[PDB]
Amino acid sequence: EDKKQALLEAATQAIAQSGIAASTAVIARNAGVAEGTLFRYFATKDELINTLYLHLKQDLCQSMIMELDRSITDAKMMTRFIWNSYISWGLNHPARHRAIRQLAVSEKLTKETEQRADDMFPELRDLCHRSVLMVFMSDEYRAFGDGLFLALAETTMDFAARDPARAGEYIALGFEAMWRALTRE
Amino acid sequence: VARPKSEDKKQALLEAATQAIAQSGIAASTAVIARNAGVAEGTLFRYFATKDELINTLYLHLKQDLCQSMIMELDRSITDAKMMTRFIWNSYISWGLNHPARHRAIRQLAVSEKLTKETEQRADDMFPELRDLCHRSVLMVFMSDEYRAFGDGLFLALAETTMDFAARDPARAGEYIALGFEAMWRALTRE
Repeated sequence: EDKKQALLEAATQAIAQSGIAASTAVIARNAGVAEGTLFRYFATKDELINTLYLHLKQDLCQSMIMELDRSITDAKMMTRFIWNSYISWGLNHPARHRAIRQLAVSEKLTKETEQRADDMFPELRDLCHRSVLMVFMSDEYRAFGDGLFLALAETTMDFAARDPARAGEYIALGFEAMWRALTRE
Repeated sequence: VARPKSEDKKQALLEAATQAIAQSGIAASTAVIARNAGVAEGTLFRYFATKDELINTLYLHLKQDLCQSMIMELDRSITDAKMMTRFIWNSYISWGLNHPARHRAIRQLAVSEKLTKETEQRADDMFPELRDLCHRSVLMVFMSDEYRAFGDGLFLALAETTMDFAARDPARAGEYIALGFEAMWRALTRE
């Protein structure tokens, strides 16, 4: 919390605006702390990237879990709920979505981080191993798979945010498109 | 009359508009654009009475550039709709990699609520083979007038991600392009 949280938040805004390349100087100033302070909460830049990824994924997951209907079991309806909740989170927090999009496809995420991320929402993780095309689960292309998901979700968000009355239609269409692209027949 | 001090600056306006729209988005200022092109905001408007007119002209300018590039490489001997579409994808990707700013500007323009039906038609008519392919292979919903822009949007989002990864990890470029194509094919076409 407080000072570490201020840094996380400053990092979110800087990464969302300037991409994964954002400098700790900007981050630190924006947080209201000297850069030497930043480097005692987060040893390296990569550690910040990993910590911030986990922090954003936790915040995303928090929103999904509160309204998750654990009755439903078929892969298509569950993926649907995750998608709708992702869309809602991103429309609520455009910067957090933009940061997480840069972070997710970053080759800087460690194996431990991904592991940790997947088990914040165990059922969601179970769904991916069973539903997502194997390719988009391979340690080689999982990032690409994530990137395509996030790209289709961002377009959906963009159309829904500018036309709230038809948001429901955009969101449904985006989902069917996403489902066809990334899951198995 | 004396000799005009300089040539028509339309091309220079179109170029500066491409770069500003690609950098700041469709919300780019005409004032910034005119200054980048080396002209008063007033002479911008002598060429484009409105920002709306600029959006439409630039989109057609950019689509014409893209289409020219694809038409040359085209192989009309291919009848298979999926192999045909894979050509368009590879061509589009290759153009976007070679002109990242143009792909980014086109992507902002394509989804603009400001593009007109008429602009859409002229752009489609630039490449009849591609237009006719879309009419028969793109899912009906994404060819409708209500969701046409949304269909372009998703296609561009998958094309952008593909270029992103191919540009950052140029050694696996071929695989990213192929996988992104199969993703796009599944998302937007019939079966």
